[PDB]
Amino acid sequence: ATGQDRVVALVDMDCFFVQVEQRQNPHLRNKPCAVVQYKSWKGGGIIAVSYEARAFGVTRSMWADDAKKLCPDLLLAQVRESRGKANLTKYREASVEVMEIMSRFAVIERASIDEAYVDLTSAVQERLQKLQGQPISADLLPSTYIEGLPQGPETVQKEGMRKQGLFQWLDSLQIDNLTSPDLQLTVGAVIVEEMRAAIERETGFQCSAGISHNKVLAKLACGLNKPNRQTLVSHGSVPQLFSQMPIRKIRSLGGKLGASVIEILGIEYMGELTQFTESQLQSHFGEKNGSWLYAMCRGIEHDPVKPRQLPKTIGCSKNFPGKTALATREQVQWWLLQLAQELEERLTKDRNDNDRVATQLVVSIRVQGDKRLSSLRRCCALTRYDAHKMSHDAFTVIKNCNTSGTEWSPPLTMLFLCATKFSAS
DNA sequence: ATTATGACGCT
DNA sequence: AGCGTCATA
Repeated sequence: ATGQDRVVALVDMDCFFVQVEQRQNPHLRNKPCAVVQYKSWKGGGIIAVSYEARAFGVTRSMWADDAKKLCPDLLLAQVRESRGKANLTKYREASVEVMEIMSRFAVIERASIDEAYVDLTSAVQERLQKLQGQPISADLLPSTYIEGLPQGPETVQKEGMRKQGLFQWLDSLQIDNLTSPDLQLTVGAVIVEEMRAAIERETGFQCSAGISHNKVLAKLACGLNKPNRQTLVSHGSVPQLFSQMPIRKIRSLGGKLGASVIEILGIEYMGELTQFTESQLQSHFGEKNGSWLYAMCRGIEHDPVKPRQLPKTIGCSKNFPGKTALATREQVQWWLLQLAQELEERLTKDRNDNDRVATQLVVSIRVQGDKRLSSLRRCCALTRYDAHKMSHDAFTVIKNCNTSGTEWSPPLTMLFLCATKFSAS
């Protein structure tokens, strides 16, 4: 297998939280704007940045006071705050709208609130059967980029480059110089064009997509041309694409594994991995990672698009950084309640909409001076969707953690509640 | 003082 | 059951 068996798309809503605020407030449209939460500490922390604002150098995880220095005209939208914490309901609801529309076209895996994987293999077959011996016009692919094209001999403008590359691709399909998987990708891209058109018409939200044979290539493809554009990445484009592609760019290699691959093997780019035998890769990085790397540097990935549109867990948390770390038993109880109260509302909605019930409650807390996200995880049975019950049980489970008092030590930097193990209802 | 959520793999 | 990795709004 050349890993050309499937057609897979990754769709990413461009600066999704910004878009949601821009649809609601027309004033923010087509302007440098960012979404922040909690204005009191340094203007608030930016979590979403429009493309107009990015040009000024405004980035995520930046303090709003700092972003205003780069972009004096930056407009800000504030995350809804409920019970003393961030409330993301508006963005979760908008996300559902998008997911439902995507559902009509093909089978979808929800990757995050803003992005989803699409398995288009069956859909492209139908289209290939439905439309037989029919040439694919350039007009059907108005925002599609073919990676690696144009090649050889109005290039100076970006849109000129796009069309010329598209024409070369199409002419080669037309002529029969392009393989059946290349045709499958193209039809896949046609469908993604329509899916994206349906999303914008019906929600007003724009998005970018990558089309390829697996999830990793599709995701890489998606980021090549943004915003509001889609990029086809063929099996043939992979060698040139990987040759100058930093290892950290590939999904799952952005962390410690990727760094160890670079450090151990002494390589910079993804394509350099082809030198090494599978056994060599497995020896260094383990059987599972080795096998995965051997195939992936050749553009082959087998992870399936899971038929899942609903989150597997439902959770809420609040950090209590630095001085605000919780020191009294009463403080700890109160926030657990606030956390439990938001959770109950979300769980009941979930039950009515999605015909399922969570059976387990997980408590995660973090203590002062700990590098790790979570210092401790602990679980209890979840039998009633009741805030007072859930909050009280959560406390019962973690009360032993306290070193000595009714003071609590070490002070809590984080409280986390997660509903898990859903069952059909 | 990146904040709040996620999905997984390992053991 | 509990911990660590990776990811993005």
